[PDB]
Amino acid sequence: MAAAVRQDLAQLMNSSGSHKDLAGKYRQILEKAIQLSGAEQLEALKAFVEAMVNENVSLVISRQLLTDFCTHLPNLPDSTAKEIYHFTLEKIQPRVISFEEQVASIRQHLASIYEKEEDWRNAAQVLVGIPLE
Repeated sequence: MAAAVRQDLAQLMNSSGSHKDLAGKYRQILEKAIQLSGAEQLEALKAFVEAMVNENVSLVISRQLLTDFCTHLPNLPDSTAKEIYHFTLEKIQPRVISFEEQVASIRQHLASIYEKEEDWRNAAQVLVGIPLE
């Protein structure tokens, strides 16, 4: 069902309702993305992340749901968590000045999946990228 995710996210990109009307609808598609299974889940989340970083989707919507997105990936296995995390860190890279609270929390969960699987190199290199000071 990875064809009604790009459909529903597209129409809400330009609406005429308040933040409660739109942020409530967008988080309902996060349900449609996470509930998928196999290799069909893997592309529906990529549709969700590109819509948030989009310039046609407001900044009040982008910092609200990428917070909820970052805590829905500790649920999934280490094969899908690491796949989707690296997708979220190079679509937020074009505008890394805006979502630094997301870039901080996303890169921390990524370094834990690395170290777990005997990766003592790339876990560190991701924490270097976190713009602390």
